[PDB]
Amino acid sequence: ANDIRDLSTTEIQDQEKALKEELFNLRFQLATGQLENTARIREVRKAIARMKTIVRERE
RNA sequence: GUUAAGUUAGAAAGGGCGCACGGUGGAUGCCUUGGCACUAGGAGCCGAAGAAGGACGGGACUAACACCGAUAUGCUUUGGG
Ligand SMILES: [Mg+2]
Ligand SMILES: [Mg+2]
Ligand SMILES: [Mg+2]
Ligand SMILES: [Mg+2]
Ligand SMILES: [Mg+2]
Ligand SMILES: [Mg+2]
Ligand SMILES: [Mg+2]
Ligand SMILES: [Mg+2]
Ligand SMILES: [Mg+2]
Ligand SMILES: [Mg+2]
Ligand SMILES: [Mg+2]
Ligand SMILES: [Mg+2]
Repeated sequence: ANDIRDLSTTEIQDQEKALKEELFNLRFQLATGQLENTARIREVRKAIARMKTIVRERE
């Protein structure tokens, strides 16, 4: 969280895009029946949410 | 022994009264999670910066309640523990 604030508000959105891709792939695997650990969904969702929070509060 | 005349018992297809043992049913007793009437203090409005009240959604599994809103069973920060 504090290490997120060290990024230059442009790599932040690259991180957001990468996380969104990972979340979509996780849901694809869960639907197909090939996801081993399901606790990753919450982690990725919360990571995206806090990226968005930090970007918004920087205005 | 037979005959005649006479007298009196017993019986239950079923039923009645008493008792014993069960079933059904939910009274009664005990209990309280919810109510009723007040007292002292606070507060007596919300909305175009979109209200009151809702619909649909968000969980690994999700029919309902509660919580939340595509940042959705939650995000940042300051304190407590
Ligand atoms: Mg008799
Ligand atoms: Mg007979
Ligand atoms: Mg008989
Ligand atoms: Mg009888
Ligand atoms: Mg009788
Ligand atoms: Mg009787
Ligand atoms: Mg009797
Ligand atoms: Mg009974
Ligand atoms: Mg009764
Ligand atoms: Mg009162
Ligand atoms: Mg179900
Ligand atoms: Mg949004």
